[PDB]
Amino acid sequence: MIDKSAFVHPTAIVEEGASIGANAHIGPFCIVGPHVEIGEGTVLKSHVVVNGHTKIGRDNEIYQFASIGEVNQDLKYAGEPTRVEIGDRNRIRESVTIHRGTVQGGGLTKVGSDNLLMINAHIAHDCTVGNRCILANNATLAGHVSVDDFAIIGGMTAVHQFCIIGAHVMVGGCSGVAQDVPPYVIAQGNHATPFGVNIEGLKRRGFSREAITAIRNAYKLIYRSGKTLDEVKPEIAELAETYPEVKAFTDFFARSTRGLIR
Amino acid sequence: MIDKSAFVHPTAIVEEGASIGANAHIGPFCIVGPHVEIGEGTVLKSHVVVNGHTKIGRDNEIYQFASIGEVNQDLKYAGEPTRVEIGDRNRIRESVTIHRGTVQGGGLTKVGSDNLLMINAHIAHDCTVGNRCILANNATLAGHVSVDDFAIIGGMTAVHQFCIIGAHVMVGGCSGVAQDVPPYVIAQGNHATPFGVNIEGLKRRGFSREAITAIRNAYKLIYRSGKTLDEVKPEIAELAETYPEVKAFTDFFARSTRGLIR
Amino acid sequence: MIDKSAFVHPTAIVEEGASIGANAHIGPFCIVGPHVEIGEGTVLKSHVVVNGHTKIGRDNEIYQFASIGEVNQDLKYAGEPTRVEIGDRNRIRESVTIHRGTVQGGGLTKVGSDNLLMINAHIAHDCTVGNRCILANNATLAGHVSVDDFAIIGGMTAVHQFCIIGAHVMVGGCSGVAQDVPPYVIAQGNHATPFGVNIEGLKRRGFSREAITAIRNAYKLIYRSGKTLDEVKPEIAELAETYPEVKAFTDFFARSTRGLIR
Repeated sequence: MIDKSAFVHPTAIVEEGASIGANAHIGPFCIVGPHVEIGEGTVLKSHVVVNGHTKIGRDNEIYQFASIGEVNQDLKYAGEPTRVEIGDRNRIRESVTIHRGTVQGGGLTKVGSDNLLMINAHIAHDCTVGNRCILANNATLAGHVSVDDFAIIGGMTAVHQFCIIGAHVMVGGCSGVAQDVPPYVIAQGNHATPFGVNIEGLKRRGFSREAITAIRNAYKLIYRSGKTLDEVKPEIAELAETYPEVKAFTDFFARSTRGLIR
Repeated sequence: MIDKSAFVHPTAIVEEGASIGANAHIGPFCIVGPHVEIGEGTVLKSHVVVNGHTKIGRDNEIYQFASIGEVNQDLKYAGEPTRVEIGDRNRIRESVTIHRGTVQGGGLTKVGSDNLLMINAHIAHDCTVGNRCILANNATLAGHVSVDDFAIIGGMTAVHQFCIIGAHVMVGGCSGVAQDVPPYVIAQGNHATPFGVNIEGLKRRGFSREAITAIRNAYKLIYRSGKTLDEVKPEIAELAETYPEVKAFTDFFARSTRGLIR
Repeated sequence: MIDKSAFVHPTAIVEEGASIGANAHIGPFCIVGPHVEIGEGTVLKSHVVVNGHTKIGRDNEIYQFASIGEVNQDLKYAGEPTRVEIGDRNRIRESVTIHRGTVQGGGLTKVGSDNLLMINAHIAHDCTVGNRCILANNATLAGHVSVDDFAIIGGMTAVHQFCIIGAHVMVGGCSGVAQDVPPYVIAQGNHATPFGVNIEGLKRRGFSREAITAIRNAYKLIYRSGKTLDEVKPEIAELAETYPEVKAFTDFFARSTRGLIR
């Protein structure tokens, strides 16, 4: 159904079943599918396409030429009624693409809130994206990719399917990411390599000097110890008992699959 | 002319002379030129632009924001009535671009069948593309480029004008291709380099173990012999007399211009 | 106001206050804001978006899916009425983006004349672009970037905010530019490096053999002398007294901030 308070540009095409929230705004030449759900105060500038089984939050801003809920580029996919969930307060820039999941992958492509998806940024089937993230121009995510909170991805950067990107992480741009990227680190180059701890961000974010240091130590333990993960894991765990920020490493390790970057 | 069985969204703009096949489908806000020819069962999702002297097959699927038959970015080009031919069963993704040829280059940009042109993939004036190919996200082809059957091109990969890309070849992605790429090989890096034989594909494709080996030998002959091409050519030719898959090398060599990758 | 001689496609949406020049051409499904000013003989193919406080010259050609005057991706920006000025005779290709400036940056994004902005090329808030330039496919400019006359930028090339790009310069493509790029040079690679003097262009442009040589010497002085800039500056200045083409180095140095490439 559609809100009396909602604005629908005469030129737009809303399909029957499409549910549109109050005070939302649908600009010219947009197309909204019958299974779409657009939250309050959300805006579709114009020439936007929203289809599939898509759920979109409130106060989102979506620019022209974006294509959301679209069918994916998987060859196995065949019209199965997969989904897309998008949080609130996102800013989705021109030409951005967000594809519906695969039953195989789990049928769901998810995007959190308060994120910034720059131009031509691409989100593949079955990804998962947190909050307060930033994906720069042309950044491209492969299928099954997971990006965590506060993560920032350099433009023209490619993330390889199944990879995980830690919270507070910083990815160069003009980079290629093939293994998992642990929290708080900065990565770089074609085949990213760790450059250390994203201090600046931790700073800007409110982290204590102690955590920031605790964090720094963990990194060392990891990349500098010369020990194998299997040997450090515990060391970190311990540390996490005093410094909570560290537990992040742990949880992450528990998800890592492509192993980490080096 | 237009098929009574063909669907034309009221919002679309079909120009007089535009010939549209049976059961084709033209979505909202599309524009089809007067010299366009769209085959049976072909679909234009919406917000699509087809112009120029363009011939499009059947059962093709073309997504929003694609621009086909468009005029090219050559500075010498001046409105000459050049062409574009597209086969059948292709899947042309959002924001893809396919430009009309140059009289100089030969006036024709051609695309085969059953290909997969991912997002923002770009096909320049005068290219030639086979069948069952895949061009990934942001892949960009320069003018006069030739891509052969079963070829696969990594996303964010650039191919340099006049280059040739062998059948069954695999190109990395985040790569730059400046010389010709012989059949069955895998290439990689900014200034691609051979990595060997795309075994996996040959496997998946039905190639015999013998051909696959014959192929493997030819590669060696090429890159490992330490002989100059002029010296190996014959060796290969011979081999091709027993293993037909090999003749591919030959034909290729007969087209190579930028010389090969190393 | 709008010219009786101007063509406005019924489907387009021109806002009240939008001033459109004589003999201009506004294609289907375009949107022109109330503060837009489009010069004589300028063309908007279709599905184009022009908004903000934008001033556009004459005889410009703008292709579908371009987005001009759009609001920028700066997080500090908040709806301040910043501007965009575009010269004449430009050719702005599909999916190009040109964003409005920031009050902070100076509130103005400017583009000269006779330039060629290829597909998906991106111009950030507060940039400055000269004349007769070329930005290739996917080329992306960061904020506060300055590109000078005759400059040419390789596709898939990224320029870092605050950088300056000399006149007659040539940038590789699949490159990353982080420091200023002096006039007449060729740059390349991920983290561009000087390759020498763009002789070919100087040739094609009409430069004398003497200037071309004078130029060549200056380069040497710079990169080969092994002296520090502070020590060469004067040497060059002097030289500029006889060879005017050289003064370019000087002026440039006077703007350089990120220092130069090496």
